[PDB]
Amino acid sequence: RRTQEERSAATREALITGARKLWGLRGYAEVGTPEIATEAGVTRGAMYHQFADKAALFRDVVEVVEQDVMARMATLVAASGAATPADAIRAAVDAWLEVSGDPEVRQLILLDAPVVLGWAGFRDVAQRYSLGMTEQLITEAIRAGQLARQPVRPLAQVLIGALDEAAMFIATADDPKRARRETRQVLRRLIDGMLN
Amino acid sequence: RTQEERSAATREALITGARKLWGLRGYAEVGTPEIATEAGVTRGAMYHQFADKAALFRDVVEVVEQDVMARMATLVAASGAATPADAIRAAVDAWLEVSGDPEVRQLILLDAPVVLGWAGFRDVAQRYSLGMTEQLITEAIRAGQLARQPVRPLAQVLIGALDEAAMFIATADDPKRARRETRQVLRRLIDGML
Repeated sequence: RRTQEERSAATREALITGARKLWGLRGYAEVGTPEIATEAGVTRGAMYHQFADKAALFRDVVEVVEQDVMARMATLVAASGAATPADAIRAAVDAWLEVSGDPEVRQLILLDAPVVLGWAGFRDVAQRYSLGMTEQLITEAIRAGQLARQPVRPLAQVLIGALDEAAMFIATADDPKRARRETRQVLRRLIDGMLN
Repeated sequence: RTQEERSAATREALITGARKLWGLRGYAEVGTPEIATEAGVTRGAMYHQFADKAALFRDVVEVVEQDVMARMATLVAASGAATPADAIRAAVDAWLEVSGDPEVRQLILLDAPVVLGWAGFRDVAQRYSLGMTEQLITEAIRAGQLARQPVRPLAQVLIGALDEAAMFIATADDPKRARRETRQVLRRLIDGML
Protein backbone atom coordinates (compact mmCIF):
# COMPACT_ATOMS: atom_id res chain seq x y z
CA ARG A 1 0.00 0.00 0.00
CA ARG A 2 1.05 3.58 -0.73
CA THR A 3 -0.14 6.54 1.29
CA GLN A 4 -2.38 9.06 -0.44
CA GLU A 5 0.39 11.66 -0.44
CA GLU A 6 2.67 9.04 -2.01
CA ARG A 7 0.12 8.18 -4.72
CA SER A 8 -0.47 11.88 -5.39
CA ALA A 9 3.27 12.51 -5.80
CA ALA A 10 3.72 9.51 -8.11
CA THR A 11 0.67 10.55 -10.13
CA ARG A 12 1.97 14.11 -10.49
CA GLU A 13 5.42 13.01 -11.68
CA ALA A 14 4.04 10.47 -14.17
CA LEU A 15 1.90 13.19 -15.77
CA ILE A 16 4.77 15.68 -15.97
CA THR A 17 6.96 12.95 -17.47
CA GLY A 18 4.31 11.92 -19.98
CA ALA A 19 3.33 15.44 -21.03
CA ARG A 20 7.01 16.39 -21.40
CA LYS A 21 7.63 13.39 -23.66
CA LEU A 22 4.57 13.71 -25.89
CA TRP A 23 4.57 17.50 -26.18
CA GLY A 24 8.34 17.41 -26.72
CA LEU A 25 7.87 15.15 -29.76
CA ARG A 26 4.69 16.60 -31.28
CA GLY A 27 4.02 20.04 -29.78
CA TYR A 28 1.56 21.40 -27.23
CA ALA A 29 -1.22 21.82 -29.80
CA GLU A 30 -0.95 18.25 -31.12
CA VAL A 31 -1.44 16.27 -27.87
CA GLY A 32 -4.53 16.45 -25.68
CA THR A 33 -4.72 15.71 -21.96
CA PRO A 34 -6.62 12.40 -22.52
CA GLU A 35 -3.65 10.98 -24.44
CA ILE A 36 -1.33 12.25 -21.69
CA ALA A 37 -3.37 10.66 -18.89
CA THR A 38 -3.28 7.36 -20.79
CA GLU A 39 0.49 7.66 -21.27
CA ALA A 40 1.03 8.20 -17.54
CA GLY A 41 -1.21 5.26 -16.61
CA VAL A 42 -3.56 7.46 -14.56
CA THR A 43 -7.27 8.17 -14.84
CA ARG A 44 -8.54 11.54 -16.04
CA GLY A 45 -10.02 12.21 -12.61
CA ALA A 46 -6.65 11.82 -10.91
CA MET A 47 -5.09 14.02 -13.60
CA TYR A 48 -7.59 16.85 -13.07
CA HIS A 49 -6.99 16.54 -9.33
CA GLN A 50 -3.34 17.47 -9.97
CA PHE A 51 -3.85 19.99 -12.80
CA ALA A 52 -6.92 22.14 -13.41
CA ASP A 53 -6.43 22.32 -17.19
CA LYS A 54 -3.97 21.65 -20.02
CA ALA A 55 -2.12 24.93 -19.42
CA ALA A 56 -1.46 24.24 -15.73
CA LEU A 57 0.25 21.00 -16.74
CA PHE A 58 2.30 22.76 -19.41
CA ARG A 59 3.52 25.28 -16.82
CA ASP A 60 4.89 22.50 -14.62
CA VAL A 61 6.46 20.84 -17.68
CA VAL A 62 8.24 24.11 -18.51
CA GLU A 63 9.50 24.48 -14.93
CA VAL A 64 10.94 20.97 -14.95
CA VAL A 65 12.51 21.32 -18.39
CA GLU A 66 14.07 24.68 -17.45
CA GLN A 67 15.57 23.12 -14.32
CA ASP A 68 16.97 20.34 -16.48
CA VAL A 69 18.34 22.92 -18.92
CA MET A 70 20.20 24.72 -16.14
CA ALA A 71 21.67 21.49 -14.76
CA ARG A 72 22.83 20.43 -18.24
CA MET A 73 24.34 23.89 -18.81
CA ALA A 74 26.20 23.83 -15.48
CA THR A 75 27.74 20.48 -16.52
CA LEU A 76 28.88 21.90 -19.86
CA VAL A 77 30.30 25.03 -18.19
CA ALA A 78 32.21 22.86 -15.70
CA ALA A 79 33.46 20.79 -18.64
CA SER A 80 34.72 23.88 -20.46
CA GLY A 81 37.37 24.55 -17.84
CA ALA A 82 36.18 28.12 -17.30
CA ALA A 83 38.17 29.42 -14.36
CA THR A 84 37.02 33.06 -14.10
CA PRO A 85 33.50 34.54 -13.93
CA ALA A 86 33.99 36.06 -17.39
CA ASP A 87 35.10 32.70 -18.77
CA ALA A 88 32.01 31.13 -17.19
CA ILE A 89 29.88 33.68 -19.06
CA ARG A 90 31.62 32.81 -22.34
CA ALA A 91 31.12 29.10 -21.73
CA ALA A 92 27.49 29.59 -20.69
CA VAL A 93 26.85 30.92 -24.21
CA ASP A 94 28.18 27.77 -25.90
CA ALA A 95 26.36 25.64 -23.33
CA TRP A 96 23.06 27.37 -24.11
CA LEU A 97 23.51 26.95 -27.85
CA GLU A 98 24.14 23.24 -27.32
CA VAL A 99 21.25 22.56 -24.95
CA SER A 100 18.73 24.70 -26.83
CA GLY A 101 19.62 22.55 -29.87
CA ASP A 102 17.93 19.63 -28.10
CA PRO A 103 14.78 18.97 -30.20
CA GLU A 104 12.67 18.59 -27.06
CA VAL A 105 14.00 21.88 -25.69
CA ARG A 106 13.49 23.48 -29.10
CA GLN A 107 9.84 22.36 -29.23
CA LEU A 108 8.94 23.04 -25.59
CA ILE A 109 11.05 26.05 -24.64
CA LEU A 110 11.66 27.86 -27.94
CA LEU A 111 8.46 27.22 -29.92
CA ASP A 112 5.65 26.34 -27.50
CA ALA A 113 6.42 28.16 -24.24
CA PRO A 114 6.53 31.80 -25.47
CA VAL A 115 3.26 31.19 -27.31
CA VAL A 116 1.39 29.19 -24.65
CA LEU A 117 2.57 31.29 -21.71
CA GLY A 118 2.77 34.75 -23.26
CA TRP A 119 5.57 37.18 -22.45
CA ALA A 120 4.85 37.61 -18.74
CA GLY A 121 4.22 33.90 -18.24
CA PHE A 122 7.42 32.92 -20.03
CA ARG A 123 9.48 35.36 -17.95
CA ASP A 124 7.96 34.17 -14.67
CA VAL A 125 8.07 30.43 -15.38
CA ALA A 126 10.81 29.78 -17.97
CA GLN A 127 13.30 32.65 -17.65
CA ARG A 128 13.49 33.27 -13.90
CA TYR A 129 16.08 30.55 -13.18
CA SER A 130 18.44 31.54 -16.00
CA LEU A 131 18.01 35.22 -15.13
CA GLY A 132 19.05 34.54 -11.52
CA MET A 133 22.17 32.63 -12.55
CA THR A 134 23.06 35.34 -15.06
CA GLU A 135 22.74 38.03 -12.39
CA GLN A 136 25.14 36.05 -10.19
CA LEU A 137 27.71 35.65 -12.96
CA ILE A 138 27.50 39.37 -13.71
CA THR A 139 27.90 40.25 -10.03
CA GLU A 140 30.92 37.96 -9.77
CA ALA A 141 32.48 39.31 -12.98
CA ILE A 142 32.16 42.84 -11.58
CA ARG A 143 33.61 41.73 -8.25
CA ALA A 144 36.53 40.06 -10.06
CA GLY A 145 37.30 43.26 -11.99
CA GLN A 146 36.46 41.65 -15.33
CA LEU A 147 33.27 43.65 -15.95
CA ALA A 148 32.73 47.35 -15.29
CA ARG A 149 30.43 48.08 -12.36
CA GLN A 150 26.92 48.78 -13.66
CA PRO A 151 23.26 47.89 -12.94
CA VAL A 152 23.17 44.11 -12.67
CA ARG A 153 19.46 43.33 -13.16
CA PRO A 154 19.01 45.42 -16.35
CA LEU A 155 22.17 43.97 -17.89
CA ALA A 156 21.09 40.42 -17.02
CA GLN A 157 17.66 40.95 -18.57
CA VAL A 158 19.26 42.37 -21.73
CA LEU A 159 21.67 39.42 -22.01
CA ILE A 160 18.86 36.91 -21.54
CA GLY A 161 16.90 38.73 -24.25
CA ALA A 162 19.87 38.41 -26.60
CA LEU A 163 20.43 34.74 -25.75
CA ASP A 164 16.78 33.72 -26.13
CA GLU A 165 16.61 35.46 -29.50
CA ALA A 166 19.86 33.80 -30.62
CA ALA A 167 18.26 30.39 -29.95
CA MET A 168 15.12 31.41 -31.85
CA PHE A 169 17.23 32.54 -34.82
CA ILE A 170 18.98 29.15 -34.92
CA ALA A 171 15.81 27.11 -34.32
CA THR A 172 13.94 28.72 -37.25
CA ALA A 173 16.81 29.01 -39.75
CA ASP A 174 16.68 27.11 -43.01
CA ASP A 175 20.30 25.96 -42.30
CA PRO A 176 20.50 25.52 -38.51
CA LYS A 177 24.04 24.08 -38.52
CA ARG A 178 25.24 27.21 -40.30
CA ALA A 179 23.12 29.56 -38.19
CA ARG A 180 24.47 28.05 -34.98
CA ARG A 181 28.07 28.66 -36.08
CA GLU A 182 27.45 32.25 -37.16
CA THR A 183 25.38 33.05 -34.07
CA ARG A 184 28.04 31.57 -31.77
CA GLN A 185 30.60 33.94 -33.28
CA VAL A 186 28.49 37.11 -32.84
CA LEU A 187 27.57 36.10 -29.27
CA ARG A 188 31.23 35.54 -28.36
CA ARG A 189 32.08 38.97 -29.77
CA LEU A 190 29.14 40.53 -27.95
CA ILE A 191 30.25 39.03 -24.62
CA ASP A 192 33.90 39.97 -25.22
CA GLY A 193 32.78 43.52 -26.00
CA MET A 194 30.67 43.63 -22.84
CA LEU A 195 33.73 42.65 -20.78
CA ASN A 196 37.08 44.39 -20.35
CA ARG B 1 -16.69 56.37 -56.15
CA THR B 2 -14.06 54.10 -57.72
CA GLN B 3 -14.26 50.49 -56.53
CA GLU B 4 -10.67 50.23 -55.30
CA GLU B 5 -11.03 53.55 -53.47
CA ARG B 6 -13.86 51.89 -51.54
CA SER B 7 -11.93 48.72 -50.67
CA ALA B 8 -8.81 50.74 -49.84
CA ALA B 9 -10.79 53.02 -47.52
CA THR B 10 -12.46 49.97 -45.98
CA ARG B 11 -9.10 48.25 -45.56
CA GLU B 12 -7.54 51.38 -44.06
CA ALA B 13 -10.44 51.84 -41.61
CA LEU B 14 -10.16 48.24 -40.37
CA ILE B 15 -6.38 48.46 -39.89
CA THR B 16 -6.71 51.80 -38.06
CA GLY B 17 -9.47 50.50 -35.80
CA ALA B 18 -7.75 47.18 -35.09
CA ARG B 19 -4.47 48.96 -34.37
CA LYS B 20 -6.20 51.26 -31.88
CA LEU B 21 -8.29 48.67 -30.02
CA TRP B 22 -5.66 45.91 -29.98
CA GLY B 23 -3.11 48.54 -29.00
CA LEU B 24 -5.19 49.49 -25.95
CA ARG B 25 -6.47 46.08 -24.84
CA GLY B 26 -4.42 43.40 -26.59
CA TYR B 27 -5.11 41.06 -29.50
CA ALA B 28 -6.80 38.44 -27.32
CA GLU B 29 -9.24 40.91 -25.73
CA VAL B 30 -10.87 42.43 -28.86
CA GLY B 31 -12.88 40.47 -31.41
CA THR B 32 -13.51 41.28 -35.04
CA PRO B 33 -17.14 42.44 -34.39
CA GLU B 34 -15.89 45.18 -32.07
CA ILE B 35 -13.27 46.12 -34.69
CA ALA B 36 -15.80 46.26 -37.54
CA THR B 37 -17.97 48.47 -35.31
CA GLU B 38 -15.04 50.78 -34.55
CA ALA B 39 -14.21 51.02 -38.26
CA GLY B 40 -17.77 51.59 -39.49
CA VAL B 41 -17.61 48.47 -41.67
CA THR B 42 -20.07 45.62 -42.17
CA ARG B 43 -19.29 42.09 -41.06
CA GLY B 44 -19.34 41.03 -44.71
CA ALA B 45 -17.04 43.78 -45.95
CA MET B 46 -14.54 43.18 -43.15
CA TYR B 47 -14.52 39.47 -44.01
CA HIS B 48 -13.99 40.33 -47.69
CA GLN B 49 -10.83 42.26 -46.79
CA PHE B 50 -9.40 39.86 -44.17
CA ALA B 51 -9.94 36.11 -44.08
CA ASP B 52 -9.47 35.81 -40.32
CA LYS B 53 -8.46 37.78 -37.25
CA ALA B 54 -4.78 36.88 -37.69
CA ALA B 55 -4.74 38.04 -41.32
CA LEU B 56 -5.87 41.46 -40.11
CA PHE B 57 -3.23 41.43 -37.36
CA ARG B 58 -0.56 40.81 -40.01
CA ASP B 59 -1.46 44.04 -41.79
CA VAL B 60 -1.63 45.90 -38.46
CA VAL B 61 1.91 44.77 -37.61
CA GLU B 62 3.12 45.90 -41.05
CA VAL B 63 1.91 49.48 -40.57
CA VAL B 64 3.10 49.57 -36.94
CA GLU B 65 6.54 48.30 -38.01
CA GLN B 66 6.61 50.98 -40.71
CA ASP B 67 5.79 53.61 -38.09
CA VAL B 68 8.51 52.26 -35.78
CA MET B 69 11.04 52.36 -38.63
CA ALA B 70 10.08 55.95 -39.47
CA ARG B 71 10.09 57.14 -35.86
CA MET B 72 13.46 55.47 -35.26
CA ALA B 73 14.98 57.02 -38.38
CA THR B 74 13.63 60.45 -37.44
CA LEU B 75 15.01 60.40 -33.90
CA VAL B 76 18.42 59.05 -34.99
CA ALA B 77 18.67 61.78 -37.61
CA ALA B 78 17.56 64.30 -34.96
CA SER B 79 20.28 63.11 -32.54
CA GLY B 80 23.05 64.56 -34.72
CA ALA B 81 24.65 61.14 -35.30
CA ALA B 82 27.02 61.42 -38.24
CA THR B 83 28.85 58.08 -38.37
CA PRO B 84 27.45 54.54 -38.58
CA ALA B 85 28.75 53.80 -35.07
CA ASP B 86 27.08 56.93 -33.70
CA ALA B 87 23.87 56.00 -35.54
CA ILE B 88 23.97 52.62 -33.78
CA ARG B 89 24.51 54.37 -30.43
CA ALA B 90 21.70 56.84 -31.12
CA ALA B 91 19.33 53.97 -31.97
CA VAL B 92 19.50 52.88 -28.30
CA ASP B 93 18.02 56.19 -27.14
CA ALA B 94 15.61 56.27 -30.09
CA TRP B 95 14.23 52.80 -29.32
CA LEU B 96 13.83 53.58 -25.62
CA GLU B 97 11.76 56.60 -26.67
CA VAL B 98 9.68 54.81 -29.33
CA SER B 99 9.14 51.75 -27.11
CA GLY B 100 7.70 53.94 -24.40
CA ASP B 101 4.57 53.88 -26.57
CA PRO B 102 2.33 51.17 -25.02
CA GLU B 103 0.71 50.45 -28.39
CA VAL B 104 4.15 49.57 -29.78
CA ARG B 105 4.87 47.19 -26.91
CA GLN B 106 1.41 45.58 -27.01
CA LEU B 107 1.38 44.91 -30.76
CA ILE B 108 5.07 44.28 -31.54
CA LEU B 109 6.54 42.95 -28.28
CA LEU B 110 3.64 41.16 -26.59
CA ASP B 111 1.18 40.12 -29.33
CA ALA B 112 3.21 39.65 -32.52
CA PRO B 113 5.49 36.74 -31.43
CA VAL B 114 2.41 34.98 -30.03
CA VAL B 115 -0.08 35.57 -32.85
CA LEU B 116 2.29 35.24 -35.81
CA GLY B 117 4.88 33.00 -34.18
CA TRP B 118 8.50 34.02 -33.98
CA ALA B 119 9.33 33.25 -37.63
CA GLY B 120 6.04 34.72 -38.85
CA PHE B 121 6.86 38.04 -37.20
CA ARG B 122 10.43 37.84 -38.53
CA ASP B 123 9.00 37.69 -42.07
CA VAL B 124 7.45 41.11 -41.45
CA ALA B 125 10.29 42.75 -39.54
CA GLN B 126 12.93 41.77 -42.11
CA ARG B 127 11.42 44.35 -44.48
CA TYR B 128 11.38 47.04 -41.81
CA SER B 129 13.27 47.55 -38.55
CA LEU B 130 15.29 44.30 -38.78
CA GLY B 131 16.39 45.10 -42.32
CA MET B 132 17.33 48.61 -41.26
CA THR B 133 19.44 47.22 -38.41
CA GLU B 134 21.21 44.84 -40.77
CA GLN B 135 22.06 47.76 -43.07
CA LEU B 136 23.41 49.93 -40.25
CA ILE B 137 25.59 47.05 -39.03
CA THR B 138 26.90 46.42 -42.55
CA GLU B 139 27.87 50.11 -42.83
CA ALA B 140 29.67 50.16 -39.48
CA ILE B 141 31.66 47.11 -40.59
CA ARG B 142 32.47 48.70 -43.98
CA ALA B 143 33.72 51.76 -42.09
CA GLY B 144 36.05 49.74 -39.87
CA GLN B 145 34.00 50.91 -36.86
CA LEU B 146 32.59 47.43 -36.04
CA ALA B 147 34.40 44.09 -36.16
CA ARG B 148 33.42 42.11 -39.25
CA GLN B 149 31.03 39.33 -38.23
CA PRO B 150 27.79 37.71 -39.49
CA VAL B 151 25.35 40.56 -39.99
CA ARG B 152 22.00 38.73 -39.85
CA PRO B 153 22.59 37.02 -36.44
CA LEU B 154 24.06 40.14 -34.86
CA ALA B 155 21.14 42.30 -35.99
CA GLN B 156 18.59 39.84 -34.66
CA VAL B 157 20.37 39.32 -31.31
CA LEU B 158 20.68 43.07 -30.77
CA ILE B 159 16.96 43.46 -31.46
CA GLY B 160 16.27 40.70 -28.92
CA ALA B 161 18.20 42.66 -26.30
CA LEU B 162 16.28 45.82 -27.16
CA ASP B 163 12.92 44.02 -26.99
CA GLU B 164 13.59 42.78 -23.45
CA ALA B 165 15.07 46.13 -22.37
CA ALA B 166 11.78 47.80 -23.31
CA MET B 167 9.81 45.21 -21.37
CA PHE B 168 12.11 45.47 -18.35
CA ILE B 169 11.47 49.21 -18.19
CA ALA B 170 7.71 48.80 -18.71
CA THR B 171 7.24 46.35 -15.80
CA ALA B 172 9.69 47.94 -13.37
CA ASP B 173 8.41 49.13 -10.00
CA ASP B 174 10.31 52.37 -10.82
CA PRO B 175 10.16 52.76 -14.63
CA LYS B 176 12.00 56.09 -14.68
CA ARG B 177 15.13 54.76 -12.98
CA ALA B 178 14.94 51.50 -14.93
CA ARG B 179 15.04 53.48 -18.19
CA ARG B 180 18.16 55.31 -17.02
CA GLU B 181 19.85 52.12 -15.83
CA THR B 182 18.85 50.17 -18.95
CA ARG B 183 20.14 52.96 -21.19
CA GLN B 184 23.47 52.77 -19.36
CA VAL B 185 23.90 49.01 -19.76
CA LEU B 186 22.83 49.17 -23.42
CA ARG B 187 25.28 52.00 -24.15
CA ARG B 188 28.07 50.05 -22.43
CA LEU B 189 27.24 46.92 -24.42
CA ILE B 190 27.16 48.80 -27.72
CA ASP B 191 30.32 50.80 -26.96
CA GLY B 192 32.10 47.56 -26.15
CA MET B 193 30.67 46.05 -29.33
CA LEU B 194 32.13 48.94 -31.36
